[PDB]
Amino acid sequence: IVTLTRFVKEEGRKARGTGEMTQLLNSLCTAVKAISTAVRKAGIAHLYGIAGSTNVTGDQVKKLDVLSNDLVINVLKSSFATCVLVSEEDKNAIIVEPEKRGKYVVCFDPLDGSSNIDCLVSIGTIFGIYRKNSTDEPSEKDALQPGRNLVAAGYALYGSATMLVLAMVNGVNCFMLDPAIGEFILVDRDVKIKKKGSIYSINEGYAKEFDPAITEYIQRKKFPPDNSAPYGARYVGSMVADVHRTLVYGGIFMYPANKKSPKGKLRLLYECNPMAYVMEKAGGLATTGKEAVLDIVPTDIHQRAPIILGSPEDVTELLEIYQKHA
Amino acid sequence: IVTLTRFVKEEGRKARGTGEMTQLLNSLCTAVKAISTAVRKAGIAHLYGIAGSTNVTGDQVKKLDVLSNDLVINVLKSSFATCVLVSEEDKNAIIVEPEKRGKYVVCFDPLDGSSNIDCLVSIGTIFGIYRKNSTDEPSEKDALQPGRNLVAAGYALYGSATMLVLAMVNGVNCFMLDPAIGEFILVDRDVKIKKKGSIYSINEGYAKEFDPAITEYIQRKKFPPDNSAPYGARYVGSMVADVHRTLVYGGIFMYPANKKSPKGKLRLLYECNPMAYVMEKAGGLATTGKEAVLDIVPTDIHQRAPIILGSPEDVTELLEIYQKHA
Amino acid sequence: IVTLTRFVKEEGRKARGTGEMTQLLNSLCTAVKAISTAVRKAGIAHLYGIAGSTNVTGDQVKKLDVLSNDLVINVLKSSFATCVLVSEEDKNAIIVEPEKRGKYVVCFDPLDGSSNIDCLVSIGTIFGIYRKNSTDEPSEKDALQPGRNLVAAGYALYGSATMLVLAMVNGVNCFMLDPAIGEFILVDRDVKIKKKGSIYSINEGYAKEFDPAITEYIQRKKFPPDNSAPYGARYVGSMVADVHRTLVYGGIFMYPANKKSPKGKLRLLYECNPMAYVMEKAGGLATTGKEAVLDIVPTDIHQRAPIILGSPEDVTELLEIYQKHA
Amino acid sequence: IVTLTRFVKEEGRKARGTGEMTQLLNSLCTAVKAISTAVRKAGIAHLYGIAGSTNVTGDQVKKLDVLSNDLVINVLKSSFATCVLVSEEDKNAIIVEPEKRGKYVVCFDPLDGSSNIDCLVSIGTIFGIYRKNSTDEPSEKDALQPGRNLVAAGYALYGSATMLVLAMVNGVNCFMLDPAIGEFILVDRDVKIKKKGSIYSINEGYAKEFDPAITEYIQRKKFPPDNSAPYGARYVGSMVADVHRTLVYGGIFMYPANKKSPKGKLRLLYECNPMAYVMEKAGGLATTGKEAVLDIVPTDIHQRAPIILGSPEDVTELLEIYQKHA
Ligand SMILES: Nc1ncnc2c1ncn2[C@@H]1O[C@H](COP(=O)(O)O)[C@@H](O)[C@H]1O
Ligand SMILES: Nc1ncnc2c1ncn2[C@@H]1O[C@H](COP(=O)(O)O)[C@@H](O)[C@H]1O
Ligand SMILES: Nc1ncnc2c1ncn2[C@@H]1O[C@H](COP(=O)(O)O)[C@@H](O)[C@H]1O
Ligand SMILES: Nc1ncnc2c1ncn2[C@@H]1O[C@H](COP(=O)(O)O)[C@@H](O)[C@H]1O
Ligand SMILES: O=P(O)(O)OC[C@H]1O[C@](O)(CO)[C@@H](O)[C@@H]1O
Ligand SMILES: O=P(O)(O)OC[C@H]1O[C@](O)(CO)[C@@H](O)[C@@H]1O
Ligand SMILES: O=P(O)(O)OC[C@H]1O[C@](O)(CO)[C@@H](O)[C@@H]1O
Ligand SMILES: O=P(O)(O)OC[C@H]1O[C@](O)(CO)[C@@H](O)[C@@H]1O
Ligand SMILES: [Mg+2]
Ligand SMILES: [Mg+2]
Ligand SMILES: [Mg+2]
Ligand SMILES: [Mg+2]
Ligand SMILES: [Mg+2]
Ligand SMILES: [Mg+2]
Ligand SMILES: [Mg+2]
Ligand SMILES: [Mg+2]
Ligand SMILES: [Mg+2]
Ligand SMILES: [Mg+2]
Ligand SMILES: [Mg+2]
Ligand SMILES: [Mg+2]
Repeated sequence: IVTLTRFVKEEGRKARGTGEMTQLLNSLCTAVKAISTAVRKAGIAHLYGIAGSTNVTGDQVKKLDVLSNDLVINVLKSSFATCVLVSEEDKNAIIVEPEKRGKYVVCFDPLDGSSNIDCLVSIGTIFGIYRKNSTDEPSEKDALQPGRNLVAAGYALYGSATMLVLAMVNGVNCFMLDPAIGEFILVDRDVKIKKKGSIYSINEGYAKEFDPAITEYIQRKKFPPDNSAPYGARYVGSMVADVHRTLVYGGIFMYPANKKSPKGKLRLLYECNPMAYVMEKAGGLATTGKEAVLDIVPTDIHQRAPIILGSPEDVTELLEIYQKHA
Repeated sequence: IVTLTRFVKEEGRKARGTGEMTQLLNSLCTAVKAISTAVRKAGIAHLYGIAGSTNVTGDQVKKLDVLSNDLVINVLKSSFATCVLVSEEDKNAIIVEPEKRGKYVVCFDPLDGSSNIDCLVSIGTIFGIYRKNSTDEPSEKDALQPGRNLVAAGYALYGSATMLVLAMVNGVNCFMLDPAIGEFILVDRDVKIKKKGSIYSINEGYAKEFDPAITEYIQRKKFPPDNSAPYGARYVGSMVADVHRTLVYGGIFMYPANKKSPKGKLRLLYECNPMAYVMEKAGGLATTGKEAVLDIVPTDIHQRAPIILGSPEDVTELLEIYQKHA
Repeated sequence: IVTLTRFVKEEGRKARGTGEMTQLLNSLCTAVKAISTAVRKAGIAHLYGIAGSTNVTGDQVKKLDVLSNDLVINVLKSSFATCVLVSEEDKNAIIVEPEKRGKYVVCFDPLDGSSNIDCLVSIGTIFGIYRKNSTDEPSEKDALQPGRNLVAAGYALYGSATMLVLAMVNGVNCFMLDPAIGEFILVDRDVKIKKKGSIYSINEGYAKEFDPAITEYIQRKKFPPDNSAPYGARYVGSMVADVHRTLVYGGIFMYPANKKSPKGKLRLLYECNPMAYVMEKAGGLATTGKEAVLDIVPTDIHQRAPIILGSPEDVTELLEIYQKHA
Repeated sequence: IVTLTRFVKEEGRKARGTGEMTQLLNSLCTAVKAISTAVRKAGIAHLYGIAGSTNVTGDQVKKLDVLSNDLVINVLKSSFATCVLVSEEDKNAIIVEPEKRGKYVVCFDPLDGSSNIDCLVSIGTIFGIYRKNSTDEPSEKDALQPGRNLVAAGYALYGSATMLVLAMVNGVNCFMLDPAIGEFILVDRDVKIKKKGSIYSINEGYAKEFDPAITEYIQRKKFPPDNSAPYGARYVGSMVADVHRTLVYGGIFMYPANKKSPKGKLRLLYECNPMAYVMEKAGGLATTGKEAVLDIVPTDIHQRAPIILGSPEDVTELLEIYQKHA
């Protein structure tokens, strides 16, 4: 019955919004559809395999990384709502030219999941939207804000279906793409994560490098102290994919710092922050183990951060272990 | 350039085949396309949520389980090539009626991945094809054969793309579905798995129940004895999904027996056997830890079995640990 | 390169428009896509065959007539831009409720071509947009304006491809629907009709009822006075279809009054007016034979009118014959 | 419920056929789907506009003409059922190479409707299938047979929907393409044309060149002798399109010889013959005005012929006028 487009427009009314934010969200979706479609046939269009350059964070980049980076920059440019872009794949910040310039700042991972592209596992797109407070000209700085300033955030999952997850001050709603008429249809409204769950998601290959808090916690998941049944384990290897299962199943997801990565591996602007926002707006929690992720003031558009999120009873348990070892 | 249909037909020539096996493979694909399509929009068509009955193996069944079971039975019936069907969801064997009866025996998991349906993670279809040796009437027995008698086997993956993996005596080929013209297009011909890999896939929540061989092996993956870097870890929760990554990445996949499941959890006819066939035809190995899976003579259409597969240097390593503890 | 959505938005800028007119045009397209899709498979979804009621103009109505009437009313309602609707299929005017009310008046033939639905010949949608001048409450009257007040007009053709033809004060542009990503892509910008053409389109079965001007004109088409080759003849039976060929080929289209239909058969609000607007904005002409169609002040939302349009040298020729017989 | 593929296979059984004819029909459909898809987006893929060469019959050829010619030759080649091809666009006959050679002879208009390509009006594909009687090597001669030897014939219509019309000795059935799963679904089984109808289809621009029989007949359509209401008139300009409306509506279609075209304009092998077969198998009639079309022995693969077909009471009426003037 309800399309995204109806929903967003109506929300926009309720908010009295002028319309900038709404064209912006519509430009984005269209971008997502464009990607879903490329993605569902990459091999036939021979989009697997690398393009060439490595990237600021040392990521080998491949043709899909680029193709989807471009659609997006380009669709945001032409939205006429954004003055500053931030891309996984882009070394410095993109300052939109004046004629198309607006007052929104959008950070994004055009394609998360690089590992799983070739083996056809779920992939996605991550984005965050901040509003330019400042009055100086639109420099890079304007994209250095703590997540708590996010006005909107979400991700697209290209899993067994394509889905858009969007979250704003009100709450979280899930829309699915009808491949048939090319429109997103709302399927879940105002979702909330379970208070406690059954699954722990973490890459255990790093067992060697984990700190003693994570180590203990994992142990506690596998040998419950109280005899309850033990937690099940899932790690896909795509954040968007693991985070999503966690939103709708409950449980907890983990990419904490390690001996060799004091700040963990995920990127704070365009990975960590959006997900923690979503998680919190759904009734989730999202910490580094020492601080809430949204409260970190960024000093590099490309910086990394530890991320632990999901059901709040589950997250809490780890935080207490963390303090214990303090 | 090359469609499935061209390929199969040509193979059929090279084989001098009469044509039964080829209509059979074509009936199947069509079934897969039918499913992919339902699947990419289940939520819009409201196919998430359960149907009602539990199943012989105690599986909660849900609407997609059924919808895809039916398309398939029905498309195989009408292939005119099969005399005996075996379904995850079907209590006893389906004996095809004479008028449509043929000489092939097909076992199948219409939908593997039940956990991940609601969270939109990759799902698939598994199948095996045996040829009826016997001359008695077509009873259930005829589907009790060791995998080594498989004439064809494979799976469909509904991941970020839909893909058909088919394997016959010659070798393994991968085809992808062009959503646009509704035909499968061959993308990889005569694939082979790497001899040794970087990833171990297993549900570690069972850490408590593993035997001492698996335990040691996991330990050896996380703390290499020789200082090489440690293996990475992936478990999606969909066999088809994990097995596929393993075929194209190398590495190893594991659902071994545990303290509470002496024979492991995966089903030998319609899960274990096809995958081990594929794996071996690709240059893989597939054991219970004590015997090759294909060599087990089945005595129940619905029986379970331990399954360890993937790169042969990787599989070997575990077998030696297994013998060690012998 | 350019989507509809980019185009319209940009036009809207150039026009300084507040945004109402632009959400309105976007709501409409979406409606068109919805229809194209139903239409390309009506038979499979069993949309051929009648619904039940006859209609104000005595039209037998059938399931597609309804299905597309509804999508449209509903998508216009929710546009939040329109206060008064006019439907082929609707007896009296639809007054939008206040909460969704806007300042646009849209008349429309949800589905033109009824004859050719069952035989799968081209069908289309016609629409006109007027802006409410008045300050009284939004009654029906507000949709009684001469075409010259149209702020926008066009049609969708579901021919061998789906196409959107839109025309505003600037000129005419053609967009095509990419079935694949579900977006309209501009293919022809700022089109203009040829000054004189080779084709006459008219239903000659009415030969008996034509007046002496049309009769003479047809004769002159078949036996040129100057020996030039004779004009070719096309009548599909779908106005949208015939009018479109005429825009891009040149020539002339005819549904003039007859002995038994003093005012011809096509409906002025939602058929005649949009087409004449398009035609004129493309450099065409559009007369009853006695007056320009756009200049007629309507007194019934459902009234009929003669319509002759196309290349201006061609139209002129008939007008002179018309005056001759004056 | 029923797909083409089920239908054809079953028919094939009833016929005891070996299977050649059935792979052949399946190869063809696939070709049709390929075309429908190109066609529904030609403009976006920029397939409008000419390729270059003129053709044996003096036809300006354009990119779609070629693209669809190729898919088809190629898909028939690889069917392994055909030894001799005949193309609108091909100067001499295509003799299939031995390795792929079979025993069927297929004549075809890869794309009928050239006029209406640019204006997006309905277009189609026409084909005829003959079986090679002869024992000499497969030369061109083998495609010179009277239509009565056709074992199968039909056309694809890319109208507001794509449809396959197939006719064999049994009768005629209509299938529609589900754009969504890419399979043809049977919608009308064993169709029959009305005995008498309301519509005459002919290009009246040739009024000057018609003979006295056609002239009188048209006159009789416009001024009934008995006062019945007069017939309506439709000519789209695409044979496939006009012929189809005639099959399902009744009436009559006309491209008779004229003063300047003693043998009319349509091509006997790949246009005239298939349509007359269909028409007759549906309970239709199909004459030149002097002889049945199917009974003409062809002497040039590219020859032309007059064609008059449709409801038998309607066709008869003209034949009597023809004899009258004898
Ligand atoms: N479509 C919308 N959905 C939710 N909030 C909106 C929308 N449009 C405007 N707003 C609210 O109004 C603010 C400014 O939007 P804008 O009017 O484009 O500047 C945003 O930060 C939103 O919180
Ligand atoms: N399309 C095909 N692809 C591969 N092998 C085939 C094919 N058709 C027939 N064969 C071989 O011939 C055997 C019998 O097939 P059939 O002729 O249908 O009984 C199969 O076990 C295949 O090994
Ligand atoms: N997207 C647009 N395209 C063309 N003209 C527009 C557009 N938006 C606004 N306008 C012009 O501004 C007028 C009022 O539009 P609105 O601002 O919605 O009331 C219309 O009559 C148009 O002529
Ligand atoms: N699928 C089919 N549908 C209708 N007739 C068929 C079919 N297959 C075979 N036949 C009949 O058998 C003849 C030879 O076909 P084949 O067995 O391929 O040589 C044809 O002329 C048909 O009349
Ligand atoms: O393989 P690793 O080191 O566990 O990291 C995987 C992570 O990296 C990412 O590809 C982002 O770079 C995520 O999608 C995923 O969660
Ligand atoms: O959650 P578990 O117990 O690890 O089992 C998951 C397995 O079960 C299955 O759903 C098959 O029943 C597989 O797809 C998957 O590998
Ligand atoms: O069959 P007639 O009387 O010529 O009218 C056909 C016309 O009627 C319509 O269906 C509109 O009612 C047009 O699409 C078409 O041009
Ligand atoms: O424009 P004409 O001379 O009437 O011929 C149109 C005919 O030519 C064709 O394009 C075939 O060449 C047919 O589709 C159509 O019926
Ligand atoms: Mg990267
Ligand atoms: Mg990325
Ligand atoms: Mg990423
Ligand atoms: Mg189950
Ligand atoms: Mg299953
Ligand atoms: Mg399973
Ligand atoms: Mg009507
Ligand atoms: Mg209508
Ligand atoms: Mg109409
Ligand atoms: Mg030609
Ligand atoms: Mg042609
Ligand atoms: Mg033709």
